[PDB]
Amino acid sequence: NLAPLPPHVPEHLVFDFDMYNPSNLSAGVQEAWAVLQESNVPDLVWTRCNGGHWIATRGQLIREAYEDYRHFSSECPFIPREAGEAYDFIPTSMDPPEQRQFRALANQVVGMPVVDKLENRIQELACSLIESLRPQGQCNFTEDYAEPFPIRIFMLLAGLPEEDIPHLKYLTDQMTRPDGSMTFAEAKEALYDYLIPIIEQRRQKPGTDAISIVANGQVNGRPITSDEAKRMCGLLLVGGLDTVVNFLSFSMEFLAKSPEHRQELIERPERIPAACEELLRRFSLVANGRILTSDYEFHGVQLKKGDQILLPQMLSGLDERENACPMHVDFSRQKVSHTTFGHGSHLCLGQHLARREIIVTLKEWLTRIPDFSIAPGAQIQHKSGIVSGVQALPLVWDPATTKAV
Ligand code: HEM
Ligand SMILES: CC1(C)[C@@H]2CC[C@@]1(C)C(=O)C2
Ligand SMILES: [K+]
Repeated sequence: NLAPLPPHVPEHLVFDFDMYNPSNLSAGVQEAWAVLQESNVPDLVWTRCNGGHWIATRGQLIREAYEDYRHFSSECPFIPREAGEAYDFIPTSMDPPEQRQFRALANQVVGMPVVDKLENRIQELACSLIESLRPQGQCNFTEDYAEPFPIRIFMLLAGLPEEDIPHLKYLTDQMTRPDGSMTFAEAKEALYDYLIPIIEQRRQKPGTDAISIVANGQVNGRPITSDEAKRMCGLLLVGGLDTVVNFLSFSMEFLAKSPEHRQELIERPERIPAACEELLRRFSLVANGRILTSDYEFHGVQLKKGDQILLPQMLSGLDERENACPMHVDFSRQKVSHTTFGHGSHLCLGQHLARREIIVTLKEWLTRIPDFSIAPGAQIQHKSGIVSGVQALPLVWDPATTKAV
């Protein structure tokens, strides 16, 4: 499980962290990654896991490297190397300058003006899902809400049938948290197999859905190619199916465990947007990276062309050098420093949709089910990867303490 140490890597920088199965996982996935920020651990380490790669452990370095696309390229942005090599989504597998023209098209389908066309439907689905669960006095939150709420909104946006969710969700998860049955390349190709006939159909007969808009789009005034459209749509599916889905479960687990924070938002609902931001910091969940374009000395460490570096978006906001008492959730925190939605030229385009889904969930859940807890005797298990998540989140409550709107 440990790749031979490259000749240029010194032993004193070796820390064999496994991003797909970190040793301290039972403590919580954020806690497990935060072992990289213990006082004896250097700012930049090499792990022999997952083929061997660097890890920047501190916000300062993570931010610097995300800004410097000349040295730290997105051409191979996933670990392990085979995944990064196969990864060809647009815009994420591109560096500036070529990357930038594709962002505007992606903005047309997932950006703020769209969140606006979707506002009422987002609100309606959250309320309907929560009301359906409310009288039961229990739910399996991952399957009962965290998945169907954002995924059904995405499938609506993309004009895709809801009965396709199990297949698409399985494939997406193999790209971020592989079970071992499929390589990244096999999962990606299966996703493209799905998207190919649909992109063709919607270039022939355009609708108003996101796939039609991307497939018939222009990038800096020239037509998108069918294959650029495919590479963008694949990314949109992964964002739709495996980001907010996981984040909602970290947030709801925290609220189930912290009646004081629930009460704060019930009594002071105007604090919900700020709470969303603080939860985005504390339960940050993404970690991808970059590949070195040249030999480069970075913070006193010799990096070689072709070396991969994991730059965990998750870690910046958990760094005590960015936020004091970083594991503490404080909704009144004055400067909430984080890179949860990335940093540099690839800043998340889905972040407005994500925040709306989070804020609607917090408001509409606490309106109906203010008082809830983790199920008796349950120990909540997390899972780690490119995007981390919660395996299961059984919640209970007394229906007498709930409110039908
Ligand atoms: C909590 C929710 C989310 C988080 C934490 C998140 C995180 C991120 C991060 C860290 C990146 C930068 C990756 C890099 O630099 O290589 C990114 C980019 C992106 N995200 Fe999000 N994302 C979320 C939700 C979404 C959603 C819901 C969508 C769409 C449905 C989406 C679409 C995109 C797109 C298209 C990019 C590519 C931007 C580019 O490469 O220029 N994201 N996201
Ligand atoms: C790293 C991401 C969260 C960002 C959007 C989905 C994701 C898995 C990507 O491939 C880019
Ligand atoms: K690649």
